Amino acid sequence: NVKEIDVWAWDPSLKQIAADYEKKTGIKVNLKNVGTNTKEYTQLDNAIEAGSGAPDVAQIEYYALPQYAIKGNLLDITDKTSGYEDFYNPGPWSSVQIDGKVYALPIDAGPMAFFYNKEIFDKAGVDGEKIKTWDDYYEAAKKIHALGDEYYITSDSGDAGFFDSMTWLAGGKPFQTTNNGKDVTINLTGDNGVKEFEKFWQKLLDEKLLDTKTVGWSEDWFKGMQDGTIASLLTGAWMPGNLVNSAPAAAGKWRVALMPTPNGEKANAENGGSSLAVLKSSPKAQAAYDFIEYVAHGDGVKTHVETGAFPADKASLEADYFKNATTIKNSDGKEIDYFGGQKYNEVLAQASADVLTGYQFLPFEVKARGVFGDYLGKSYTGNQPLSEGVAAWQKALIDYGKEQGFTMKE
Ligand SMILES: OC[C@H]1O[C@@H](OC[C@H]2O[C@@H](O)[C@H](O)[C@@H](O)[C@H]2O)[C@H](O)[C@@H](O)[C@H]1O
Repeated sequence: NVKEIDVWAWDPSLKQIAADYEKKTGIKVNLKNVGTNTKEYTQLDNAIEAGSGAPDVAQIEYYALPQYAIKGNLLDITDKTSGYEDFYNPGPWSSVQIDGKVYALPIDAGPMAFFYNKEIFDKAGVDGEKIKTWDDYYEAAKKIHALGDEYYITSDSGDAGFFDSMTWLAGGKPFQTTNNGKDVTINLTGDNGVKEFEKFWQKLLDEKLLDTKTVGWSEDWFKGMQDGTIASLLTGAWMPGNLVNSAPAAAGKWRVALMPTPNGEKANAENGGSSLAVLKSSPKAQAAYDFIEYVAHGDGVKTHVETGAFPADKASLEADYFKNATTIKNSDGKEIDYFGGQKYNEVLAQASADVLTGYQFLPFEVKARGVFGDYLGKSYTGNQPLSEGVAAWQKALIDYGKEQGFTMKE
């Protein structure tokens, strides 16, 4: 009797894929973007608490899945997924499993890449294809800002996910969980990758080379990408779909290169990457699962790549529509040549191959990333050393873990 489901998600391809699902099945998909990352999670937490108003399906990033799964908020879908290890790439598949059970299906992955506005870089005297090391990026940042006081190599108003990703990139692993999830060590204040990232970003902050006012996912963020005042992004491989749909005016001016690394070594991290989960509260579990399967495993997979997301599955990596992609279909189906003809998935596939293994999320990343700004904000809007904020963040996370029943060590 189910003729409609409710979905919360911000991935820009989901509107098209949901419309395609409606055409195929006759099931109405009531899709809402209720906020990006932590803004969505606040709303999901509120609906979970209230016992009412949750969607049947939500977009939940890999880093957030442990907290939701451990608390019993996601439906165990293990019995639907027999052959899925063979379908999905290993990182995404590992990330949807908590304590032996599958709680979501991967929909995209976020190996990082350096997206840059070639027009702005060239005008500033920077070769965006020659940014191999973090020092190269620092030197580029000075040249970009020399264009004028409003021009910055990128923006960072104080984002936890970026901090965590750059720690990973630099070889760090400040979070460890063992013993079926009961024993957690946090050593942000000692981890060498954290230290290396802090030293790098602290210099750019100190020299006022970053836009610390613009908040990610706001309109001014996309305006900056259009007008050149946010000249580049060190971010996940999902960015193309967002550039195409939300920064269309700069189409043709941007390019993709591999992430710069601390010393030019081959290394990468992931930033973001998402799954779709059925909420445990859903009275429409079968229809919710059927929708997720279409998006994440069936014909939605190809649509997702063609509309600018990076795949979570093995076959897409070998598919012609991935490897030989140049133009990206926007939300209206029009082919947009955002990267000026670049075979951008040649770079993104290499970016994925370069990701360092072994990194782990905390079992409470929704909490951890939600409070990052409480401890670190003054490092981005003020003079507080990053290292001081990180120490205060670690103490808060240890205390929270203990209060929630984890055995916490440093
Ligand atoms: O296409 C949208 C993608 O959105 C990503 O989520 C946003 C991203 O924001 C960053 O500022 C942050 O550092 C990072 O941790 C993420 O929260 C999703 O991760 C991605 O899968 C796409 O849906």
